[PDB]
Amino acid sequence: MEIVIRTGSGDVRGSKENGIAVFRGIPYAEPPVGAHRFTAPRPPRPWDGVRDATEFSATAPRPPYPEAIGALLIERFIPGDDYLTLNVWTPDPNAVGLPVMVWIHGGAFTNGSGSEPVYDGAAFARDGVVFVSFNYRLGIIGFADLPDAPSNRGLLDQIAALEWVRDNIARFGGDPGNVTVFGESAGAMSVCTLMATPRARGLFRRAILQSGAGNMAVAAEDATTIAAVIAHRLGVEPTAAALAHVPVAQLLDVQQQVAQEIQGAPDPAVWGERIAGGSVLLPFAPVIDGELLSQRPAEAIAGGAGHDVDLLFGTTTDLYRLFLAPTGLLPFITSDYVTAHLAKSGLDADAAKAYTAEGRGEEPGDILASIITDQVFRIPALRIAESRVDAPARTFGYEFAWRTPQLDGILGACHAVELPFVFRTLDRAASLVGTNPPEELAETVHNAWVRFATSGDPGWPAWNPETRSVMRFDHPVSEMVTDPYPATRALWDGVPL
Ligand SMILES: O=C(OCCO)c1ccc(C(=O)OCCO)cc1
Repeated sequence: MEIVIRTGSGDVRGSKENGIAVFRGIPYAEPPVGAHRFTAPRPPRPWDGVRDATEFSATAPRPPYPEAIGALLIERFIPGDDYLTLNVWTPDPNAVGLPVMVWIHGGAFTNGSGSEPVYDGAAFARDGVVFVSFNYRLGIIGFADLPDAPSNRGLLDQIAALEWVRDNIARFGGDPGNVTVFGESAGAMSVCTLMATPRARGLFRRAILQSGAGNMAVAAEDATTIAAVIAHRLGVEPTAAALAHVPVAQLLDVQQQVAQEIQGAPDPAVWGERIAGGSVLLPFAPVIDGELLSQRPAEAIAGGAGHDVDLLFGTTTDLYRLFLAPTGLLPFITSDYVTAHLAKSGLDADAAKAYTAEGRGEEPGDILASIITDQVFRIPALRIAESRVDAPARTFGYEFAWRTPQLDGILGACHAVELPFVFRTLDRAASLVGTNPPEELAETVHNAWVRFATSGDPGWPAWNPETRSVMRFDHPVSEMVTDPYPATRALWDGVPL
């Protein structure tokens, strides 16, 4: 059972059970406590002897998901301060040059962890892939911009963990030259951010963007506003020097309140006109700080960032229904609301018709959901694929179309449902995908992910702007499709950002 591997910071003890060596809670950065909430991740103190790497470590401080989301997306909080840790699954640490997959969890930069059961790496290890997951700093601590703190610590954490992988994964049987980094949404947007970040150079050879693209950044001045509001509500200065002492429950509380206010209609008196106008999608997304992130990841990618990196990208067909549907309130959304929403992107009311004509929404709420799926995920994802037309690296796309049965099927192929199929952790995600999700689909998606990590090819035709081909994952039939939803797609050609 017990298996001991040398890391850069000293020896770790995992456990091999059934030809899988599992290491949990390998620290890649010192506990980011107090002032170190907001410092660059520090190499862990290089211990002598054997540190236990058998239990998942603490996870980053996060608020609960909203009641709606949270019933579907059941997080596993692990208390503690020492959460800048990573987990490795390998079939054999003595293996030569196994594909390494580094998982960057999503959760809108405020939630999630590497260690959520659904992100279990065993299924990747069983297929000859070294799997790495890890926690990175979230929310205020991870990403709120402060004048006296390096920006985007959660991003610096991701780099640190990817650098850990670079420096250590060979001792867990992995090829540091064959690292596929992958993430869901905020994790995928992170990947996009990393492609745009000098400090991530060469840290991954391939990327799987699962329902996340290069549009999730906060302008510096909006991050400054967010930090200021956070601070005013904490009765302290908008500085790391101040926030280093706020009890995390009060950080999270104010953080949570910022998240909801930005998710809703932000008061312009509180937030300024930009943020009230919607300049901020996610308020704790990486800040365009100028150094780590000189520009929005989409523009960097449009200019060739990550073009040397093989890309498997995709979205869930009904992604945003996760956020609009599970409270039973989709039917109350109105056409004029969709029209006003369309108008924010300079689209006329009748753009909604294209959604209806393409099976993407009978009622306004259905359309809004699809519109938002397009605006924040599918079109940004496609803009990345389009930017890579001349990239030396390969681009493959997918659409996760399997509709979850939960809540009478109201969710469709909503956000996150592809996670347990990717990880073959379907029995850990029944709150989201129900009790009897098709395991064949899990095998299919997972093997494609394994194939992509292994060779840069998921096993289906490459995505190009000619045919815009993607693997439409569903059950019983996952089959290639071409240029899915072209009319709604063509709606966004001139839409800013
Ligand atoms: O809709 C989103 O942002 C637009 C704001 O209006 C959104 C972004 C990221 C995530 C995420 O990281 O989900 C992964 C959960 O495992 C979820 C939702």
